[PDB]
Amino acid sequence: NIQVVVRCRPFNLAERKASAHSIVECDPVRKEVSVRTGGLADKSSRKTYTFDMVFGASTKQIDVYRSVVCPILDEVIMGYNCTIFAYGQTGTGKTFTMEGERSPNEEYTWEEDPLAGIIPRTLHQIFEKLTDNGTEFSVKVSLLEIYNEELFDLLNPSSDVSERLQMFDDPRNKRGVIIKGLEEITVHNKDEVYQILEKGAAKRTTAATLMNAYSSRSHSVFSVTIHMKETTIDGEELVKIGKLNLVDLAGSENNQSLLTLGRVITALVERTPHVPYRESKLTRILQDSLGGRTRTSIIATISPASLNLEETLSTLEYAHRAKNILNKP
Amino acid sequence: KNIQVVVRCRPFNLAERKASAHSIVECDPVRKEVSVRTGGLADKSSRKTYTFDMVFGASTKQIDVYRSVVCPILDEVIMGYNCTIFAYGQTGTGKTFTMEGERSPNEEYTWEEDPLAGIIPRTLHQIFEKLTDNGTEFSVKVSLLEIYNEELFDLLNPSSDVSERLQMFDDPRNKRGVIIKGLEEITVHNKDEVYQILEKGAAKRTTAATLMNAYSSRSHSVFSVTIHMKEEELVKIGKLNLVDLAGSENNINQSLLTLGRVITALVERTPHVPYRESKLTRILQDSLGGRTRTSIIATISPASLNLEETLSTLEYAHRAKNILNKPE
Amino acid sequence: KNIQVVVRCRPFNLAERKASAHSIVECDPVRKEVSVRTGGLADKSSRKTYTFDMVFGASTKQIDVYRSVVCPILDEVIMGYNCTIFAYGQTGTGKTFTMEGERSPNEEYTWEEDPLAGIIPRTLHQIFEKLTDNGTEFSVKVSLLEIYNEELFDLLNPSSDVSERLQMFDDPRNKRGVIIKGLEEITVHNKDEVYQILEKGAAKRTTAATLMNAYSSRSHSVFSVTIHMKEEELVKIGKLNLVDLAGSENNINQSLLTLGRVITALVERTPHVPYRESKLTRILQDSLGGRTRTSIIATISPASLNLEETLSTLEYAHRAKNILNKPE
Ligand SMILES: N[C@@H](CSC(c1ccccc1)(c1ccccc1)c1ccc(Cl)cc1)C(=O)O
Ligand SMILES: N[C@@H](CSC(c1ccccc1)(c1ccccc1)c1ccc(Cl)cc1)C(=O)O
Ligand SMILES: N[C@@H](CSC(c1ccccc1)(c1ccccc1)c1ccc(Cl)cc1)C(=O)O
Ligand SMILES: Nc1ncnc2c1ncn2[C@@H]1O[C@H](COP(=O)(O)OP(=O)(O)O)[C@@H](O)[C@H]1O
Ligand SMILES: Nc1ncnc2c1ncn2[C@@H]1O[C@H](COP(=O)(O)OP(=O)(O)O)[C@@H](O)[C@H]1O
Ligand SMILES: Nc1ncnc2c1ncn2[C@@H]1O[C@H](COP(=O)(O)OP(=O)(O)O)[C@@H](O)[C@H]1O
Ligand SMILES: [Cl-]
Ligand SMILES: [Mg+2]
Ligand SMILES: [Mg+2]
Ligand SMILES: [Mg+2]
Repeated sequence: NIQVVVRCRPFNLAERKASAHSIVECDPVRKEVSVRTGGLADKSSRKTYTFDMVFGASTKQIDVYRSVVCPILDEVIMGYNCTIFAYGQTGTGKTFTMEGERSPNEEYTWEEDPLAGIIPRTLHQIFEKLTDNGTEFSVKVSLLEIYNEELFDLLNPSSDVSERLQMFDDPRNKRGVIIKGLEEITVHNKDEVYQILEKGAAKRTTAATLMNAYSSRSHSVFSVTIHMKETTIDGEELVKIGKLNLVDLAGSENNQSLLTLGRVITALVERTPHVPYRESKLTRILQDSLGGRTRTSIIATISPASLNLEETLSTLEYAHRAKNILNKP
Repeated sequence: KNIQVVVRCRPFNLAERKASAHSIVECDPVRKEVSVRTGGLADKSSRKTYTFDMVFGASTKQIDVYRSVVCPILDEVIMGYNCTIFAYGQTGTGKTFTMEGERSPNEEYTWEEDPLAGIIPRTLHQIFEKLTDNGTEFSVKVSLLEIYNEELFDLLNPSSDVSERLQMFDDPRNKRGVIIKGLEEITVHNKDEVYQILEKGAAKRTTAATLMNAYSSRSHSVFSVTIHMKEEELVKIGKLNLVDLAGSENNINQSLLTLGRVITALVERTPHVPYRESKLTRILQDSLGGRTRTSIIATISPASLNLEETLSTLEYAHRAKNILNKPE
Repeated sequence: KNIQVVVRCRPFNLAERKASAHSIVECDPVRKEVSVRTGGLADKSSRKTYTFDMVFGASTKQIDVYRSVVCPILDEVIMGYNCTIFAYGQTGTGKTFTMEGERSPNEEYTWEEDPLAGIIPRTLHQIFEKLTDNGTEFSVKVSLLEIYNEELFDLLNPSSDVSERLQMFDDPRNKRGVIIKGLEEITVHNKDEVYQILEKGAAKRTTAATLMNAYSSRSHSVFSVTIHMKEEELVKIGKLNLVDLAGSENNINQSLLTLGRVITALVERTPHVPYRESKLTRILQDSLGGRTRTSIIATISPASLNLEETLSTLEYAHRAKNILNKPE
């Protein structure tokens, strides 16, 4: 049982300028995406899909947060391991969703910013919810990228983003791995968040000038780990450990990690006995927070442009295979 | 009746001038011959020479091409046959210049008196000149589609988004023909309607290029003009296709590739000819071994840099002389 | 002999410092070792260490490279051996800088005293300096060709179009040699004639880059100096080839491709070395297993980003030390 949602972005300047026509109709209430498929030859042809949620070009970042993350974030707190992926063609709002943007000329606080995506929102809520819940807790973040199956550490104290991590099988866990060299930062409070996210962005900006099409060919794994203490009446300590992975996948257009994931998601769906985690860096990193027993969701991002027809259809067929709902009448 | 093939060599462009280019191409209009100098610094004497139905050297103007090639063909179209002219050769050699032409800067001339105007505008002008006089009742429909990455686009459509796609089907009426579903055919009521249409055409293409990669040199351009003629009651229907191919130096090359294969099958006389394997060859099926009369303008550059492509375009053009058609 | 192999590491460039690059390369001139840190953030102790005939760190200047590598080689050329020095490495690591160098801006220095002059300019100076002294009668001729996409171009040709191609034939009076048909070999009567000749070759090369895709990173440069010494009463001939290979990371790459297969076969004493399968390996047949005496300058960047390509340059160069030539 994996959750699959779809988010159509609005038109960019390039599209308005080319007088783009839309071919995507999103029905929030019916949980349906509708695609106009016959160009000039057949005006009536439609292909329709159903998801667990459908957000239009209108959907505000917070609506996405509230609908997708909270119920998931709850499970993380109950001490489980969860992943949310953003998926789709380059240019369709994966990075906008997973992490959002800064409104120009410091105009709201980072946490007030209406353009902020899932990552910065999630961090804000983790403290909010746990500072006032009462118990003792710590919060650790990591951020790494995968490019041509090599691993980079965006939060590392090393000034050269190009120093590469390594990955080993975790002996204390048969579903886990150890990322040798991975920096994890203790986030002591709400007020430590931004500077961390800023240093991470600065490194990524550098990564992109060093390697070709770094932005679209790379996977971002942002990871939060929450540690939750409680003592018993006679002094013994019961730890809960929660783990959320926020994953900004490489662009889907037509990459070992990307195809491999697809097959892992299939193997989980139609329940074929061997699921091929080992095959890619990304599915090995992720394995531990996949399999069921832990909530997984997928935000599929599409474009509304006519130009992006095939790409959009392809995204949708991919999402549909991840979870197959029949259409209502 | 054999495809006629002509060769047109353009003059050097500024970039060639600036790089001090040597010509390696000699045209002899009167013997109808092109001779290419193939041996660089190594062998100053070796040449490859070819004979064609006509050869146009560097200093050939737009009007010369019109009078030698297009006039005789438009008269055949006016007598109710079908004809096709296509431009073949390397990027930058003047396929577009020959097929469409250019507007001289500063509006120095009227569109129909512009000496840079190419075959499509001259032809439209002459369909009108020639038929208003002769006195018959007639109409003229035009269409314009581009093939890019095996997808069909409609330059003249009223739709504002160039990317809306056409579809292609077998004609149940004509065993070699196709139906292009959704293709706007514009009725041209007269000469003074011509320009605006072409200009909307141009602007739509300009948008296509900003949307799609290497659109200009990777796409094929199919311009069609249907003439209905009335003259008890006797009607003739003439059709003329003006095609402007992808750059010959070249999914993405499928129509060019299939064109080549279709041509070889026709010249070697292989029993089965793969027209169906590309959108371009399905559209041209009647021009290539069917009953349309066909002419090819093979364009070439005179520069030494372009030697291998020049040879390639000449060999390819020369063998296409061997294809037999058979009008009405 | 064995092919001599030396390594040159360049300093950081502007982009590397902007990016805050760390070094992963430590050169030890005394031990003749190059040591690369391969563990990144994961593993601080892993290294890969290679011993060469000579190693030049980031602070090495053109003159140091010249005294240690070329002076000895030119001494041998003067006693009439054949010699080859070629530069191998990823794009941007300093092949051209080593073989040719650059001119300092604003005419601050005579070409003879330019601290940035590479091997080619300094050899030509030194050749006259040495022989003007001995008073033995001598002549010097030069030539400079480039290979791109398996085509040959002559940068010293009097022909104004750099794209007129050369061709290549077996040498009838040498089993391992070729003759380049059309190659301008220029007699250099005195040091005062050297600079204008380089200037012209450079300008012809500037034009070539504007005419062909990635011409500078995909082409091989072959500069050849021939020295005739009238001495007994005999002619002694010394040949020096200075070769600047295309980027290692790379018909477009046929010559690099065959260069690798030729090297592999020389290391595994394989029956038939495919010298004929590219223009380059045919030009270099003597220098690769033949009677010519060969040095390879492997060029590398110090930056962590370039780890994979640096190692591969080092593996590739290192193995070429096993190969042996038998000089004159
Ligand atoms: N899409 C932007 C990030 S915006 C953003 C950021 C941008 C510039 C300076 C500091 C932070 C950001 C946007 C809104 C609220 C908080 C953070 C951010 C959010 C999450 C993460 Cl992983 C890293 C950075 C980019 O990658 O260029
Ligand atoms: N060949 C140019 C357009 S020139 C041209 C044109 C250009 C700009 C505005 C209006 C017309 C043109 C040039 C000379 C005489 C008539 C038309 C034209 C000719 C044939 C056709 Cl299919 C479309 C346009 C292009 O590829 O964009
Ligand atoms: N990297 C430069 C060459 S530098 C150089 C040169 C540069 C510009 C004008 C004239 C010469 C050069 C540098 C220092 C001393 C003499 C020559 C040079 C050296 C060898 C040869 Cl084949 C040709 C030219 C280029 O090829 O563009
Ligand atoms: N829902 C949305 N609303 C407004 N702008 C969006 C939306 N989704 C994407 N964008 C814009 O489109 C551009 C590309 O989006 P991006 O997040 O880079 O997509 P991807 O990560 O898939 O490349 C960004 O500059 C962003 O502002
Ligand atoms: N016969 C010719 N006379 C003058 N200019 C020409 C001729 N043929 C081509 N040109 C010029 O060369 C350029 C390339 O021609 P073009 O028609 O665009 O080549 P292609 O369409 O085959 O890529 C244009 O700028 C055009 O003006
Ligand atoms: N040893 C060196 N010392 C100083 N600068 C260098 C050195 N080697 C290379 N460079 C610089 O690196 C740049 C690229 O060098 P180049 O010789 O063009 O590389 P390649 O020919 O291997 O592609 C040049 O602009 C040059 O100034
Ligand atoms: Cl021009
Ligand atoms: Mg992105
Ligand atoms: Mg064109
Ligand atoms: Mg170079």
